[PDB]
Formats: sequence, structure tokens, C-alpha cells
Amino acid sequence: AGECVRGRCPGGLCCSKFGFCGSGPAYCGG
Repeated sequence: AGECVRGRCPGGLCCSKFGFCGSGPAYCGG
């Protein structure tokens, strides 16, 4: 669960260039 649309993802979390969303050092980087 958690996918980005055209490079935009709400909720207040991170979005990966592969088209995904997530919080913490997983989809954010560092």
C-alpha cells in the first residue's frame, strides 16, 4: 500500500522515484 501519482504522494510521507510512498529510512533515504 502507498503509491505515488505522476510524482505526487500525499499523507505526509516520502516518495521514491520508482513510484512508491513510505516513511522512515526506506523511501526517504537518510
